Formats: sequence, C-alpha cells, structure tokens
Amino acid sequence: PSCPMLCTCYSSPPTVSCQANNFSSVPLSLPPSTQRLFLQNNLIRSLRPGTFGPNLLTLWLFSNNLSTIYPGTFRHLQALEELDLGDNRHLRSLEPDTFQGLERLQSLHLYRCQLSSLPGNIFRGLVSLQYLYLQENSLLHLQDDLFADLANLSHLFLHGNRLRLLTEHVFRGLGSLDRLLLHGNRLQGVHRAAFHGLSRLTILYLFNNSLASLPGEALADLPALEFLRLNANPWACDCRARPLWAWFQRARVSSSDVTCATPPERQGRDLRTLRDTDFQACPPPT
Ligand SMILES: *[C@@H]1O[C@H](CO)[C@@H](O[C@@H]2O[C@H](CO)[C@@H](O)[C@H](O)[C@H]2NC(C)=O)[C@H](O)[C@H]1NC(C)=O
Ligand SMILES: *[C@@H]1O[C@H](CO)[C@@H](O)[C@H](O)[C@H]1NC(C)=O
Ligand SMILES: *[C@@H]1O[C@H](CO)[C@@H](O)[C@H](O)[C@H]1NC(C)=O
Repeated sequence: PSCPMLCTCYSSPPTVSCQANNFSSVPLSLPPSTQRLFLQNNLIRSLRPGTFGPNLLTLWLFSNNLSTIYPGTFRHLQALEELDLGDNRHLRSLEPDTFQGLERLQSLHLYRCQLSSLPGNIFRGLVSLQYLYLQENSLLHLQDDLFADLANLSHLFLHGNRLRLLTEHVFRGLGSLDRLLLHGNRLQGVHRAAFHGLSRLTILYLFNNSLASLPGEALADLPALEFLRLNANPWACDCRARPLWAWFQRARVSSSDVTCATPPERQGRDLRTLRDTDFQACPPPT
C-alpha cells in the first residue's frame, strides 16, 4: 500500500507530496503514518470525513477548488498543527463545526476564500491557535466573542475585507495578541472598549479605512503598542480629534502620518500639528 497514485512519499519525516497534479479529489491510500500532506495546487472540490489519517501535523490545501467541506472532515485530526485552506475562491461558507477536533492547531489559513461571514462559534476550543489568517475574503462583520477561546493567538490578519464596525467584544479573549492587521476594510467606527484587554498588542494597522476619529479609551487600552498605522483615512480634525491628539502627546510609538480630511482649513495638515488652543471651544470629556 506504499504511496498514493502520482504522488511522492518520503520517510523522515513521513511526508506525501501530492501537489500540482490537477486532482479533483484527495488521493486514496494515504499511509497512516503520514505527518505532512502536501495537496496544494490541485483542483479538489470537496472534503469528507474518512479521508485524512490521524497522524497529520501539517496539511496544505491551498489553491484548490474547494466549495464544500463536509461535517466531520477534520474531527479526528487531534494532532494537526497547521491547516492551510487559502485561495479556494469558491469555498464561501464554513459549517459551525468545521474545526471541531483541532485543539492542537497552531496556524489556520483561510485567506482568499470568499467568506462573507463566519458562524459565531466556528473558532471555539482552538486553544493552541497562534496564527489566524482571514485576510482578503469579503467578511462583512465579526460577531462579539468570535475569537473568545483563542488565549494563545499571537497574529490575526483581517485586512482586505468589508468590515465596517468593531463592536465592544469583537476581540474579547485575545490577551496574547501581538499583531492585528485591519487595513483595507471600510471601518467607520470602533467601540470605545473594542481593544479592552489587548495588553500585549504591539502592532496595529488601521490604514486605508473610513475612520473620521478614534476614541481615547481604545488607544489607552493598548499599553504595549509600538507601531500604529492610521494613514489613508478621512480624519476629522475638529473636536472629535482631541482624544487621539492627546494620546499622541504622551505616547512613545512609531506611527504613520495622520492627515486631516476636514475641516477644509485644516485639510492636509497632520492631526499632531494641532495645538491645545485649537480645542479650547470643545466640550469637556463626554
Ligand atoms: C471550481 O468550482 C466552482 C464552484 O463549484 C465551479 O463553478 C461551477 O461550474 C459548474 C459546471 O461548469 C456549474 O454547475 C456552476 O454554475 C458553477 N458554480 C459556480 C458557483 O460558479 C467550477 O466548475 C470549478 N472549476 C474547476 C476547474 O474545478
Ligand atoms: C492543470 O490544468 C491546467 C489547465 O487549466 C494546465 O495549464 C496545467 O498545465 C495542468 N497542470 C498540471 C501540473 O498538470
Ligand atoms: C485600500 O483597500 C481596498 C480594499 O478595501 C483596496 O482595493 C485598495 O487597493 C486599497 N487602496 C489603497 C489606496 O491602498
């Protein structure tokens, strides 16, 4: 029973290389000892339970043609550490239990799959997860608590989606988060307490969104921040700018520029060029 048809197998570590065959399905006869399974660059259309063996540590399925993953498919891959499903442009939705079983998973790639939404409980129990790549789908919203079990998540990539708002508990439970990329969305509001608990976050990209302002509490909630990108937003340099401006007076972080789009008499200037006296007619903190 030695190697799937058209693939190459290696014994240390136990590896099955099946890439670039235009397969329409996962090959049969995978040796049960297989630890690494390379199926990228095929045309596989669906996955089912009974397909993958329990020893896999690494599974690459990117650039296939996945449109369906049937319930139970990953359920017995207790040992799996990396799962790459990126670049399956017709995949479109995932059932709530897709990743049930995957408690040792450390990185999960789901970029460019045309996801518009996710089930609110799809990432529950992924306690080992460290990297989660969701960039360049079409995600419209992220529910409160969508990442709540991910106490080890270090990088979360959410750029290039269609997000408009970050709600109060969207990032609840992300106490290890180090980098959060949100650029290239259409974000218009961030809840005051959206970054609560992100005490280890050092990098935050928000550039290229529709932000006119950000609350003071959100920046205050990032005590470890080191690099913040804010450019290519329509920043309002009026009373709304003051909590951000005040945070900039005290913060030690690298930053992009923060260019005012309004009012016209300040358009083009950097938000940090404003003076305390530009804010003297502003109602006191509310
Ligand atoms: C990639 O999978 C997609 C999505 O299932 C396939 O597009 C479909 O093609 C079939 C037959 O041509 C039609 O029933 C559908 O109208 C198409 N669906 C969608 C959503 O476009 C496409 O056939 C697949 N291509 C390959 C090369 O596997
Ligand atoms: C697979 O399919 C495409 C036809 O779309 C072809 O160009 C390519 O050479 C095929 N690749 C392999 C590796 O057999
Ligand atoms: C900004 O984001 C959109 C995705 O929302 C993208 O199409 C475009 O390439 C980016 N624009 C700039 C000016 O970088």
